[PDB]
Amino acid sequence: KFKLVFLGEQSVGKTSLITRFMYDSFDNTYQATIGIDFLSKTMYLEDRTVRLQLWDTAGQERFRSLIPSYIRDSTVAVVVYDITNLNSFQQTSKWIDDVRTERGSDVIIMLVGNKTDLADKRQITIEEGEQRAKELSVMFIETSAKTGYNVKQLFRRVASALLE
Ligand SMILES: Nc1nc2c(ncn2[C@@H]2O[C@H](COP(=O)(O)OP(=O)(O)O)[C@@H](O)[C@H]2O)c(=O)[nH]1
Ligand SMILES: [Mg+2]
Repeated sequence: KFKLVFLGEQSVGKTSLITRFMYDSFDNTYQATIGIDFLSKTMYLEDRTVRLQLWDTAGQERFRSLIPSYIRDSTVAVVVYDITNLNSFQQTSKWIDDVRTERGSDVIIMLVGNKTDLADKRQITIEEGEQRAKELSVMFIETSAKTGYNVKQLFRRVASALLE
């Protein structure tokens, strides 16, 4: 089962990463997510096809109580932060804890540093993100939904982990 849940503070880029993968497009305008939405996409990898189910969650504190149910049901948790926002990175500990609380070790977690295109506003180094992922035993990658940088690789890697 290939069910991915996207977690992270508001404005880090969860929706944009999903949209970039789904339709290979990006919108600079912000469109806050309401509740939890579901999207599906079949992708290719390792001589086969995999049906991915994506669950985009809203970071607003008022939708918080609806997330645990989705996390429990997901085989992959993509925890996203904004490389230019220190708070968003610090908050990944909250999200990862929520995931572990629901799935323990029976889950694939990918920590994502998004918005790498905003290099002149970077607050978290790539090494700091890599080390945080290593210490928490989760996977790591940096992306830019805006340019598309590493977005397909993000999904390729999580799907590969699932097939393994
Ligand atoms: N520069 C830049 N902006 C981004 C990137 N990803 C998302 N954004 C912008 O950041 C804002 C929030 O994006 P959104 O996908 O709604 O984030 P979400 O709240 O986590 O779902 C929007 O204005 C996006 O256009 C990125 O990689 N680079
Ligand atoms: Mg969103």
